[PDB]
Amino acid sequence: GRQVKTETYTNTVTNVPIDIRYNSDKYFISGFASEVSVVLTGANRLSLASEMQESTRKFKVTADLTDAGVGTIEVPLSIEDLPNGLTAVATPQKITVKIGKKAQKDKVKIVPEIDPSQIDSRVQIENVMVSDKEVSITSDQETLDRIDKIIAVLPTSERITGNYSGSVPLQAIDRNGVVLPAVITPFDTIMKVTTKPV
Amino acid sequence: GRQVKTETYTNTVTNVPIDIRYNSDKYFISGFASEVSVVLTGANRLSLASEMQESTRKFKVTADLTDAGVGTIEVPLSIEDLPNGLTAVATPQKITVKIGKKAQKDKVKIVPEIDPSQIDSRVQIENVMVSDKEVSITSDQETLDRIDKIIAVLPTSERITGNYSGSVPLQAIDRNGVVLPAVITPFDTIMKVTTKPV
Repeated sequence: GRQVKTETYTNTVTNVPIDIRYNSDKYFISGFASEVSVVLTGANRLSLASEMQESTRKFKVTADLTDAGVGTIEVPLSIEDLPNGLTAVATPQKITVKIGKKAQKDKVKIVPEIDPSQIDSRVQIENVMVSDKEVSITSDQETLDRIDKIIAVLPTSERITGNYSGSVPLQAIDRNGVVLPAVITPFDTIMKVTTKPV
Repeated sequence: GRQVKTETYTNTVTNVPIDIRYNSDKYFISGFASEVSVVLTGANRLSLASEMQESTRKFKVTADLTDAGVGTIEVPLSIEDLPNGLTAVATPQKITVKIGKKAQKDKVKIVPEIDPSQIDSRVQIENVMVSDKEVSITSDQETLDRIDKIIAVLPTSERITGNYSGSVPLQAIDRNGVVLPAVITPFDTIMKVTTKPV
């Protein structure tokens, strides 16, 4: 007759990527978290389980930027192809996007970076070679102007115990050393470290 | 008998989101482009067309961070559930991820930001109110320490022509005014602008 309490099940699906629609050849976007969490609710545990599993997942979280122009804006996320009998709420419901005009610039100032913790105590570095001498950077004009140096930083997991040769990622930083939102081509380079034993 | 030139078709699928697997409750990740492009190649134009269309797309680009620990690392992307008779190459093939320990901090220093271009010439701002007085920030400990102020920036598309009331996104910036990779809760706030006509 009145309002009765009923039994339903819930699950928060983590690592849900957003399918953002925009002209990636005219605009460059940044300033949002790549993945979200989706709170699913339903009485059917089986559909809830299959929708939680990436393999048998049918729902998708989308965002449309076609209407918007340049500048920073917040857009609402949409849940598409969600099976019937289920309720879905994205965490967060809206994302903040910085839409800027896609601009590119080439840089030759490629600096290798190695943390003294990665260098062994009984090893002394002689020379550091970087295979790529020129790189292309894609970003908005605002952050592109703020690029000071391109760095070929050694992965945190790697250690210099002697002569090293391996692929190191390339990052675009400003005068203060802040990693700027930019796409570098090539995305990595081969770093060769020559060492002398103390 | 020898090497003969054969006719095949190609299409670069843009706005392809990456399905990154990682413990989002223990680690915080940043420093990569949310979406990639996938170069598809095949003789069957029909399968190529349906795989280009988001609605009937079966392939997915994935990345696994479970093996890796803290620190910056580059991981290879994988193309899963790609239909037979097709070749797929992600652009870029590898992404650079900064894996840090998930840390949170609450801030009360919420500053509203309005660009003088958004303010009308015949209008003068009297008072600016922000509905939220306390916000929670989620990020790595490194960038969390670098947070100076939380800003309630007015969207670029919006204009102050009189008394305004609307949702404005919240951003975490450092002493130099750089938007830092962090998740703010609430993600936005209601900004109320009181105005006097010159």
